Amino acid sequence: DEAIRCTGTKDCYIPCRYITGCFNSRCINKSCKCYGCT
Repeated sequence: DEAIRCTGTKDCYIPCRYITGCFNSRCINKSCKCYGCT
């Protein structure tokens, strides 16, 4: 759709691990940001 957003930090892990696959992620302005793998 448009960007990726998150209900909160622990919700963001879902589309991060679904899209990016890797876990290391953060919510900013309700928007997910994955760094990639650790």
